Amino acid sequence: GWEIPEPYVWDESFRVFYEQLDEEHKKIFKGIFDCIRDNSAPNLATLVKVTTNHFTHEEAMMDAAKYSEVVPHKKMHKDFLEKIGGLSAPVDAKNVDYCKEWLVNHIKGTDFKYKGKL
Ligand SMILES: [Cl-]
Ligand SMILES: [Cl-]
Repeated sequence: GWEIPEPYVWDESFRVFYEQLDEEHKKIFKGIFDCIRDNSAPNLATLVKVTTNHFTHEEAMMDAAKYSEVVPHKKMHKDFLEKIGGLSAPVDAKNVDYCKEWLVNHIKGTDFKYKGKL
């Protein structure tokens, strides 16, 4: 899989060139970064909030564009929200690692497929 940033921050290799989606990706990196350093019930819920908002938006753009790989992508999103929606603070190290991995892998292995398509 792709390199997990340490510190856990977005960098330009994750860019999709759709400004609001890129800004959304930057806030999910920051949401996980904050849960790592302050593994609190508010930060977990903020993470769930910013990830649900991003997924609704990215799906709206894929549907508007009639992007034909939207259906497996939506399933990826649904499963992730179900997993982080089911967590409670403090999130254990396995699940923090899962989240760090999932974001990196999701943007470069799946969100990258819509580059120039939305
Ligand atoms: Cl890379
Ligand atoms: Cl095209």
